[PDB]
Amino acid sequence: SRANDAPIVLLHGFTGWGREEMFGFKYWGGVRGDIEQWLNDNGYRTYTLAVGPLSSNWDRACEAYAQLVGGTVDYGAAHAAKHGHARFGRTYPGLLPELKRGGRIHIIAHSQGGQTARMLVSLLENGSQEEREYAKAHNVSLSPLFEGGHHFVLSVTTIATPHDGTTLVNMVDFTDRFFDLQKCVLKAAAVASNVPYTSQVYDFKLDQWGLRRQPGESFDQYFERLKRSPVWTSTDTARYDLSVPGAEKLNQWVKASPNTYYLSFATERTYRGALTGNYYPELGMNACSAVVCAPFLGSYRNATLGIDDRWLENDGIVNAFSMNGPKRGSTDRIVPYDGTIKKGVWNDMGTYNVDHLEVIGVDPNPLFDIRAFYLRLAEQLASLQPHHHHHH
Ligand SMILES: [Ca+2]
Ligand SMILES: [Zn+2]
Repeated sequence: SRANDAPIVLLHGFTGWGREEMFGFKYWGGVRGDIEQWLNDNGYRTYTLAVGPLSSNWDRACEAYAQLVGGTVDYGAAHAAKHGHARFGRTYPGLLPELKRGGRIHIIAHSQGGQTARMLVSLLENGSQEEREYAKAHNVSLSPLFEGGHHFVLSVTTIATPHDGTTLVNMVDFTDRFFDLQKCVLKAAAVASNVPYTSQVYDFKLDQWGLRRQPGESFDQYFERLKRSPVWTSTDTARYDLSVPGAEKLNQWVKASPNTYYLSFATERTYRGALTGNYYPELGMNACSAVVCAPFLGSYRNATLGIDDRWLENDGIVNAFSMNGPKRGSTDRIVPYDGTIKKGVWNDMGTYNVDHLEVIGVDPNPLFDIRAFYLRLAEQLASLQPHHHHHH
């Protein structure tokens, strides 16, 4: 039963778009419907964030903050200078000005959005020492995000998040395959990749890098430029953060806040082979991942990198072992759900038999009751005690 009235905020991964994009086909619901609308209809106030799908977690966090409380995106002077991109980005009206007045939110994140959510909490709570110092030494202005002391976030829920990275990035042809994946999702939305749509359709939001699809350019063409751009070749990217080494680095500073509840959901859509020990995609797996991605993930080992048999089970895009919470380079604690949701630790909700895209409804799965999944989750979030009392 309801203990809090915090609104829910939905957040996407390396693919994602606003409610008005993709001609209305939702990331959060896809072919199954509109998850936000369902929650809202059931009495759970819910909103959706849209940030750069290919941008670093940092960039996304800055975008999220500003999208939340309003204003112009501020990536941090130190950060901007270090990576060679703009300091300021786009301007937002603010979905929830209530945040600057004591309110709190629950964040439900998918895929890489889980890393973003964590980072946001971290920055909100602790700010950035580096940014503070840079401001002081150079006399530049400083975003409140980097000051610390903000407590918006009551909880963070992650679904199919590569907390420890994903070995998908180790594919020799990762670059091409990754963009083919973006092409696949466009396909799911009935959007062609070889057509120069004059309407935006899918805004990658690369204002900091000064990149945008030009007139006369199709997605295929656009992706070819992107592949050669700083959003693909620099360390300040989703590409990097998505890697095992990158996730590890992020984990070294992005810690669980003791004042926030964390829930983790893992996904899998594979079966083990008895002779090989490898994992193979199940029947029903989205066509975007079944042919090349899943098999790679289910067979890729790397001793020096620390990738062993535990990493093989996957949901087609991410290794299931990476989803229960940050482990590599992390001090965070992870406890298996036992009926009690604990604060300031990762409550491992278990593993669900659904693939990376099925879980958000981008790919169909009649056996998966998506509406009930999200409503059950929402119910659980609403039951969280903003202050738990200590007892026997
Ligand atoms: Ca399916
Ligand atoms: Zn950046």
